[PDB]
Amino acid sequence: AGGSSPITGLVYDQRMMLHHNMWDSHHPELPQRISRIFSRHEELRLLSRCHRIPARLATEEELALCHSSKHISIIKSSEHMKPRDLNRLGDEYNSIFISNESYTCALLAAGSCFNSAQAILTGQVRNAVAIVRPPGHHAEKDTACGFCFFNTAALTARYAQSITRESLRVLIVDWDVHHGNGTQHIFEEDDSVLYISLHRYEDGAFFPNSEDANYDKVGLGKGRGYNVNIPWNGGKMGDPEYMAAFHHLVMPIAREFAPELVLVSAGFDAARGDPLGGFQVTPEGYAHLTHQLMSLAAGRVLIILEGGYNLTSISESMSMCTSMLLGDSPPSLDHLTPLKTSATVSINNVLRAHAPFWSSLR
Ligand SMILES: O=C(NO)c1ccc(C[N+]2=c3ccccc3=[SH]c3cccnc32)cc1
Ligand SMILES: [K+]
Ligand SMILES: [K+]
Ligand SMILES: [Zn+2]
Repeated sequence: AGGSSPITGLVYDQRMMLHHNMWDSHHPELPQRISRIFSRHEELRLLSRCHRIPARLATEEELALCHSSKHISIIKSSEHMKPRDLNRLGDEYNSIFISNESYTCALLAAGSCFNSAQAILTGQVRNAVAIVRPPGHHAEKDTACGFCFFNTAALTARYAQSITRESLRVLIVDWDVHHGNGTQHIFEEDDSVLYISLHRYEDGAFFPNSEDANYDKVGLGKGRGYNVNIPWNGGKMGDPEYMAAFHHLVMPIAREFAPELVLVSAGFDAARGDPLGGFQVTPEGYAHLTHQLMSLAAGRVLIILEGGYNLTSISESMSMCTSMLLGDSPPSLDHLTPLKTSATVSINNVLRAHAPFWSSLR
């Protein structure tokens, strides 16, 4: 009564470390990714400031919100498979490794986010951070892809609608350096879930190597205008470019959409130091992206870990985000390189594509 200071949730469970690559212990999608981030939260005295949200398993019925019965069944069967067959099954997909613990970990990643979304939407917490693996955004309705088995962010959007209202407007912002092909396709015809992705594109030569990630992909049917791809070509982008895309595109569209819940597909592989992305976003940059998103949806933001492969970089970057969620003042941008010419070209292409659908851009 009379109001109270908002609460930030945090979910992290050591069981999700059990998923591993038994043939290549140096695969970039390391168990230590989540434990290193969690450990960094302890060092910075952030953990004791958060309300700890328990993990749980997703149910098979919940997985069916976005995935086919065949795909659920095949991944489910892998918990009991012998080593020879786990390799063959993983090799049936584009860049997937599987262990006997993989299925359970994917359930825990989804269920952790379901509990966090439920806590946000019932007012137990204002916002939350989800330190989960394996990632989700490359997972399609009928197939796994790119280290992802089930589409955690997409599943969380549908779960939120199931416990509130079907038309509940969910914004998913995907700032992982890779395009979230799976999230886009699930919602491509859906005007109740706005998907905005920023990603390295290089004319379709960057993973996942599909022209579906280009700016002219605006959605289908009633979903026209509700899929916003911001593709980067020719240059290692960093804080200046992401701040410009947010100023000119992400925030105007989002504010016009007026989301009631914000999910962040928060990969940190666009971070300085990341050997898969080649970009230059700093921890302070991620903090400012988080702070701008906190102005939406009455502050109902859920940050879901996706990719990010430099353990030091992801730990500092993700901890910067939680600090913002807790209400700390955003840090000053040390460096401020003039923006790249090619980032303006990309931004202007998206503007000319989405101006027919959004008055805030005209
Ligand atoms: O989910 C990601 N990030 O968040 C993600 C998903 C798939 C890939 C594919 N893959 C790999 C795959 C395994 C180990 C190292 C690499 S390097 C690379 C370069 C160019 C194309 N594919 C590549 C990469 C990243
Ligand atoms: K992305
Ligand atoms: K959409
Ligand atoms: Zn990625």
